[PDB]
Amino acid sequence: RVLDVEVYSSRSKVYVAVDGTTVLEDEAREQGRGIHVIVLNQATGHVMAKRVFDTYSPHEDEAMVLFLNMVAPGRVLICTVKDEGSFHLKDTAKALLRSLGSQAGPALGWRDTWAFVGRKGGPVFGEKHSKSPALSSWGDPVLLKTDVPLSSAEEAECHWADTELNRRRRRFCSKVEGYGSVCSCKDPTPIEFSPDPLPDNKVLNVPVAVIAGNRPNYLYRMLRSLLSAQGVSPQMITVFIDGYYEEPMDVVALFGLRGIQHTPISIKNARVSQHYKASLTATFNLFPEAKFAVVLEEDLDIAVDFFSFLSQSIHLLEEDDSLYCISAWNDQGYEHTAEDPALLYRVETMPGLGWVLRRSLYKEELEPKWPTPEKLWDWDMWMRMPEQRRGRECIIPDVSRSYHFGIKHKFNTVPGVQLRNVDSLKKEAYEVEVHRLLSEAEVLDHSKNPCEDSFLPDTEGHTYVAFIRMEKDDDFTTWTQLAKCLHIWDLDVRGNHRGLWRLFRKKNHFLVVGVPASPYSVKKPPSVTPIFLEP
Repeated sequence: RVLDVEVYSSRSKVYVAVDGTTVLEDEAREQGRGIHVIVLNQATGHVMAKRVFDTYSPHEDEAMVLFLNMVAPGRVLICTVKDEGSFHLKDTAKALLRSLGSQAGPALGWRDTWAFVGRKGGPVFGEKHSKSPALSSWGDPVLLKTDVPLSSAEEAECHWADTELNRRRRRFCSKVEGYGSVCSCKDPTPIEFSPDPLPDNKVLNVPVAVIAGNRPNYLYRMLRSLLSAQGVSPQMITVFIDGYYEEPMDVVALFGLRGIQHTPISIKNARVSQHYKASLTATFNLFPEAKFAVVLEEDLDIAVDFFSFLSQSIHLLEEDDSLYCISAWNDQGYEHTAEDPALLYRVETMPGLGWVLRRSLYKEELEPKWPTPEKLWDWDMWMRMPEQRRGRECIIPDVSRSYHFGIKHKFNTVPGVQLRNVDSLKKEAYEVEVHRLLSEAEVLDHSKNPCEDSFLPDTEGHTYVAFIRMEKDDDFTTWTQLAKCLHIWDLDVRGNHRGLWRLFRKKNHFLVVGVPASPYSVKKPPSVTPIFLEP
C-alpha cells in the first residue's frame, strides 16, 4: 500500500521510522556525526542498507557519492543529518544530491539540519531543512513525515532471463544494496567465472578455508578473485564467518558457495584465534580424506596462478618433513625487490596470507595445544614460536601470489608460470643451491654505502652478494637498518634462512649474508670486512 516514513534530523539525535518501526536511531555523543543514509526497497519498504558518512570530516563525501552510485535506481533514499554534515561536503556530492531531487542538500551549510526522502531517479517524496542562525548554534530539529507509495512487486525487480545464476543474483539484489553492477538490470556483472582449467592439478582435492568476519565488501572482492584463479574448485571452498552477520553470508550465497556461521568466543585476538581453530577443525572434518588445507583470509586478492603455484610445489610438503608450510606471501617481495615469478625460497618463518596447512601438523601437533580462549595471543605469532615451528621452514615465492588489501607489494599477474627447479627446495638440495649461488655471486665492494643505488653495478641479470655484521643468531641490528633504507619490511625480521636473505635490486638478484653467525660465512673472502649499520 503506502509506507508512512518519518525522518528526524537534529543536533544530537537522528532517527528514521517506517510504518512505526524505528529502523534507525542514533543519539551517541561521539559517534554518528554526519549524513545518515537509509535505502528502502520500493515495493516492500524493507531496509536494504544503512550508512553514515561523516561529511564534517574530509573525504567522507566521496565515500557517500560512491555508495549512492552503487544503489540501484528505483530504491527509496532517506537522508538525515546529525550535528553537522556540510563542512567537508564538496561540490561533487552536492551535485549528486541535486540530481536526486534534493533542494536543501546542495545548499547544506554549517550545522544545518536536513531530512530527505526521495526515490532514486525521481520523484522526491519529502524534504525538510533548518538553517543554523549562528556559528555557535544548530538549525532547529526537523521531523519529516511523508507517505511513499509502494511499487508493484514487478517494477522493483530487474527482469533477467531465468538462468538460475540469475536467481541467486535476484535473491541477493532484492535484499542487499550498495554493490553496484552486480545488481544492474542491463549489463549485470558476472557472479560466475570460467577460469582456465589447470591440467594435472595436484591441489584438486585440497579444501580451501576462507576465514571471514564482518566485512562483506572485502569478502565480495576476495571471492571474485579466488573464483577467477586458474584451477579453482568452488565446491572445495568453505567460507567460515565468525558470527551470524547476514550480509557476509548473503555474499557467500551470491556466488553459490558453502558458508559456515560460528558463534564467536571472545575477545580481541583470542576471538580470532579460536575462529581459526574452529575453522581448521571443521575443514578437516568436512573433508576426512584431505591431507592439506588451503587457508585464506577475506582481505586478500588471489593471484590468477595461485593454484598453479600450489600444484607445482605441494609435493615439497609431502616429501620434506622439515617444511612447515607453503605460503603465497613474500614479506620482502616489494615491487622493487621482487622480480622472478618462477623463483622459490625457503624461509625460517610462517608468513600466512594464503598458506597451506598439513593435516598431520594440525591434528597431531597444533590442534591439541592450541591456545585456550583466555590467551590474547595472535595465532600466527604463536605458530611462529619455537615450540610450534620446531625449526622448520616455509616455501614462499619471490613474487607473491596474494595481495593484502586489508586496511606497493609485488603481485604476480602472469598466468601459468612454470616454477624453476622445484626439487631443489628440499632441505639438502637447497643448501647445495645456496652454495652454488654464492660461488657464482660477484662480491660487492663493502666500503660503499649499501643504502644507495651506487652499491650495485648498473646492470640487469647479475647476482651479487653482500656480507653484514651478525654476531649471533639473535643479532639483526644491521639487517633491520638495511631493510629500512631499502624500503622493505623492517619491523620484525623476515626473509632469513640460516642467516641469508635473498632479494632483488635493480633486477639483479641480491644475496645478503650475516657473518660470522651464518654458516655461509665461509664463502666470504678475508679481504672483506662485513658491513655494519646503526640507528
